[PDB]
Amino acid sequence: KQALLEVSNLVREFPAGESTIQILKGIDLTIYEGELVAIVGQSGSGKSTLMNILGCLDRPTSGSYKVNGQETGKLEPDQLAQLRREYFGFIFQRYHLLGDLSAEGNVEVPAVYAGVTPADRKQRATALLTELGLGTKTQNRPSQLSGGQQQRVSIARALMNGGDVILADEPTGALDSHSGVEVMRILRELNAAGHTIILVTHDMQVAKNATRIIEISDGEIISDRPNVPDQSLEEVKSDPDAAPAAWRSTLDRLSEAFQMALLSMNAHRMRTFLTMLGIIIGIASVVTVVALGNGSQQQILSNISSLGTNTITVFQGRGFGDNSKTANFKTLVPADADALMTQPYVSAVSPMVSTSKTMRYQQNEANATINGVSNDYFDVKGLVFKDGQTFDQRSVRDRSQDVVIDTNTQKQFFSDGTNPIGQVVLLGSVPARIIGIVEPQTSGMGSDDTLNVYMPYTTVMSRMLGQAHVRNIVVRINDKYSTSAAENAIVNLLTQRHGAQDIFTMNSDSIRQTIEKTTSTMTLLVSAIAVISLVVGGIGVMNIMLVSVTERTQEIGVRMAVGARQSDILQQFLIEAILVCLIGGVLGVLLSLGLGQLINKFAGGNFAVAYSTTSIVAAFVCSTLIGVVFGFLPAKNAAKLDPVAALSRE
Amino acid sequence: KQALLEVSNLVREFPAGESTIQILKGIDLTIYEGELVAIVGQSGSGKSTLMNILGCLDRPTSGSYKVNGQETGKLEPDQLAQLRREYFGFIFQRYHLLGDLSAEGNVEVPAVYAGVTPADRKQRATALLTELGLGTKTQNRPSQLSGGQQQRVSIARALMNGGDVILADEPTGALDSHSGVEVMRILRELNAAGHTIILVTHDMQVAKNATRIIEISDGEIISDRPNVPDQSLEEVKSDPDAAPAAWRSTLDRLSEAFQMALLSMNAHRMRTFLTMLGIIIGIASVVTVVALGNGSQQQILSNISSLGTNTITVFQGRGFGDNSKTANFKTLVPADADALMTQPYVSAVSPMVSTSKTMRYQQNEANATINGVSNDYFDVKGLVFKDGQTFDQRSVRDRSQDVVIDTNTQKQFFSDGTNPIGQVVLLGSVPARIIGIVEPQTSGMGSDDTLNVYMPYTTVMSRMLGQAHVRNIVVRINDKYSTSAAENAIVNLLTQRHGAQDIFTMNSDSIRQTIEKTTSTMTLLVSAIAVISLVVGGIGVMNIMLVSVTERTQEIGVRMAVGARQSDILQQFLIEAILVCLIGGVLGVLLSLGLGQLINKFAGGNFAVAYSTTSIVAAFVCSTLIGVVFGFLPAKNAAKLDPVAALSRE
Repeated sequence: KQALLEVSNLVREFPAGESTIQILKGIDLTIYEGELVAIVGQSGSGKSTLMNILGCLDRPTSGSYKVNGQETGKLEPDQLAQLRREYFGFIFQRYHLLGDLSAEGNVEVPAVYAGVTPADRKQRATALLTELGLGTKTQNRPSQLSGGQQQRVSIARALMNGGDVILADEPTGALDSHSGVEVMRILRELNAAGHTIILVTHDMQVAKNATRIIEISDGEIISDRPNVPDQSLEEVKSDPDAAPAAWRSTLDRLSEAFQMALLSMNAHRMRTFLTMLGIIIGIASVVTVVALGNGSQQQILSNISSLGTNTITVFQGRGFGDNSKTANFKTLVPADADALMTQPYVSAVSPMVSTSKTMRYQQNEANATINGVSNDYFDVKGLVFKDGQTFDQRSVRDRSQDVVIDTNTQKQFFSDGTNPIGQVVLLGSVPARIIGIVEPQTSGMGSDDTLNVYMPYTTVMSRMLGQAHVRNIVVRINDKYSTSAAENAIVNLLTQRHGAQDIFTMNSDSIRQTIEKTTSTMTLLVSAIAVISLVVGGIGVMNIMLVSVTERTQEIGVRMAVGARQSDILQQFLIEAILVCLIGGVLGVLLSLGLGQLINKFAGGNFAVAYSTTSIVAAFVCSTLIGVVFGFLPAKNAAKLDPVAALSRE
Repeated sequence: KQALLEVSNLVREFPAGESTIQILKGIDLTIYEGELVAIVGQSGSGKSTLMNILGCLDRPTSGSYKVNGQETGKLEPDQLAQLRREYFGFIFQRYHLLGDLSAEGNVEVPAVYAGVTPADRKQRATALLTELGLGTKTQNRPSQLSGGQQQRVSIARALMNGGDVILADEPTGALDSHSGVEVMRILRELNAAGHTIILVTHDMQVAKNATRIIEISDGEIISDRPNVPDQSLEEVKSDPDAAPAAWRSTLDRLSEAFQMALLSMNAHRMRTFLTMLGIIIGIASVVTVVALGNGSQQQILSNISSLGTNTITVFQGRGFGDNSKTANFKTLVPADADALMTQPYVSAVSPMVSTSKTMRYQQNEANATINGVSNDYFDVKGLVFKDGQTFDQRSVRDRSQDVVIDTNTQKQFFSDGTNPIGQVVLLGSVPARIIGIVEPQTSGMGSDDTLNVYMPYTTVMSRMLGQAHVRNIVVRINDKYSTSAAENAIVNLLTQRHGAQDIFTMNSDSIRQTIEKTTSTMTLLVSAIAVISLVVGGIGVMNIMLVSVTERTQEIGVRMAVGARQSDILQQFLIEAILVCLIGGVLGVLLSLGLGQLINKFAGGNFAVAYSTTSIVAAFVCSTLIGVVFGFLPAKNAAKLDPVAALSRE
């Protein structure tokens, strides 16, 4: 028949100085189930390398080691991990425990990396910890336990997956005489229950506890020989301790990884909040700058929407410097607008003049801008009437005091819901009857904020201003038929009619396009100086995750020796980085929101901030990608660690 | 007389569960110089607490401990540090060494904090390491040494400041039988030389190496008693080992802190380059943005530097057409300039007209801008003549073909060094003789470009263009009067002289002023989106330093135990952060430079980058301040650690 542990011709060469050295010189050994073995030797003998190979933490590399008939010489890390989970459990001199978890958690870890019900492993965990006398200390964390207590914890952990072969590296080397007697007694009782126990030690008095003492020096076994410890008379073995034993599952273990990362974040908070804080600052700056640019383009377009579509406007210079030069040198007259009206390219034309007067309705008064306009004006500027009607050509000609108001004026005087149409307000000293209401241009506030009122320009000029000239003339170019050449033919036409070239011309579509270009581009470059430099300046996640790997290299080694797959470590650290970046992106979004509603307070009427709902989705996605990226290299470096070198590193 | 170590009724309490517990009950001890003492007890007895107090790492809270007649009960941390450096040296179970330093360095550390010459301490370090058999291993790092070898290193370290009282925790607890005999024999040999040695242990077989065995349980000494070890005959001495005992020094401690921070940086490289890298990106982005803005303001001012200082320009005209229906409406005539000349506010006036023609000198062809101007023109635009003279009022009147050239045209045709004055080139079909050379408006060597040439405006209008009108008229404002009132009187004046308001005017000083305002504030905002978001988003230095304090807590404890002052730890980590920020702030400056010389290629004439030499100084200063700010909190957290808790944390 075949023994459990079958060692044939193990040669382990570790290279040193462009040459190889044999730490194991061709050892043959056979250990059957249930046997109590102490491998004893001095430092450099090869005892601990031999144990590493026995524990499937290392390969022969020349020879054969068969665990229950399975050769490990060619096996790959996850296969050796399988053998660890099924057959082996470990105990170390300094009794490595996870400072984050508790006793029950440390005990659970091996069950976690195997397939286990989270309820069931709580049952076995608390059960084993109770058998070993820690029942009251179940919830204690390693910093809260003594040396002996921690070593008993790691015993329970080794027994979680059944402890078929328990490998103890100098288990009493760290702790005192009493807890040493207890650890040794617990092991001997476990062997009495049938556990194969192999303890490696440099102390002969320690090796006395075994029934079989193998002695190793300079990579060869010099002695192996039966032994009966004398304390078997001391301990009659009264109180019995017997405790022997790609679709689907990656969901389950990935969930486990989520709680591993989550509780590890909860353990270390301050560092989570700082690394996360960089990303909060980053996403906040990104969304703040992008949304500020979007809202400022939107604002300055709706603020300049006072022009309209396909509208060429015609101005004058000053012509002042005296009040005689007013009636002299102001040459733009409504006759010019009438002339423009008969042109083939003009769909609509209006003159315009304005004055500020006190608008009174009943007891309420206010200050309003009164705009003398043609009845065509609402067509050219593109205003749509909420309720009423415009004037007529008849009413423009007859100097009607019919008046049109905008939504803001309705809000001012008629807040009662009383229909303003038909109501007679007074503008200055001139009464007016409201024939219509207009919904204005702007999206948000803007600069208006101002009460607009429209009367026929004839009535404003004659009844109010007392002037023969027009402030400016707006035209809607029909068909968009040579929209630029219309402006040119307009200046040619009025320059003929005037004595000289008296008139400035302003193209609305070109002004809008220029504003959109400049705002869009500068929002792009400023937002790049935010995004690229900041979020890319959030590499610190990578750095802190690298230092988190170097920190936990022992934790990683213990995880692997307890049966962690490389995939399991990688998923743990990727899920940690991903989760930190995701949550810190959510807080970056919220900081950007509240910060933006703060920036709406500031005096800029040109500055507004508009949050694109597809820049928020892009924010979450990009933050999570920062997690998956930086973010990656440490999560892979951890899973690629050598569990031997990882376990012994300090 | 009084013995070295005098303990009288020391009671050491710790709070447990909202109540106090006595770990040390009233203990009396007297240890004279030269005694070999083993304090032996089990875990919880109070033995290691008693040692901590003996080592001046902790205070009794009840009672007295006098080191050579000096009560430590009320002493402050730097005072206890003094006593450590003067009297004590330490040895720990796991033989704590600094993985960064070598054997010689670890041995030096106590001498380092004791104010010793690096030459002298190198001698004593190598001497002690040779005495203990490490002479060949002198340069090895702890990772390169065996357990016994490392413990021998820490022995030499304890002997550095003289090892009057050597306090050993379990010295053999980590290491095997042979190296145990070696370490323990070395101790007995040191006591033979007169070293007071106190070794605390949980193992009686270890305690028997001492001549005096004190035994302690539940905070009291149950036994104290002489002992003669049997190994005194087994150890015969063939090699007696006897090695017993203003403005200045703060600069020394800063030098040491600089050296060790530097070597620690050299130890961990990837961490350093990543931590820096954020600040390299940050400083690069700030200096790039500010220098881009300064250079773009520099260009957009030099692009509008085609105007003068205190220079009002007068334009007109848009549409094409006939000689009748267009040229009749061109009202700018040199007569307008003559009228302006007699005004009190006008220092100089020139009209201006331009045409592009092919300039030929000998075999060279080129294309030049030909500017009809008044002889006053160089006065108003502020051009200075490199060599020759301007025209005369007679030559302007007489349609002279005398011509003035700028530096660029000289560079083109006369690159032979041939004096251009007197030479006859031809402009188009019109020959001209050069009477003068002008140094242009350029700020920088990329602004100027095109070849300017100036003839009297009369000659250009009549001989070339065939037009009666002037493209525009430039006016320099005398008295340095109000340029706005100048515009007002100019527009009134030419508006009266013309039929109507025919003329547009540009104020040069106001345009320049506006460009400077908007560019400056704009770049301040964008550079704030760099700095505020980036360098402040470079908190990660603080985080890495903070976890670097965590990882080094044992290193910090050992340093304090060898005599480190809190100030010394503070200087170490604060100087580390400072150097991390400064180095890489310089690399951020260099990255910004190279990026700027990249942007000088790929960018147009509006984008240029000009690096202010007072923005680089500000870069170094600000980076170092980021060090002194963010690095501080960790550097303080390290210096405030309890050496007891720091040593036993893991």
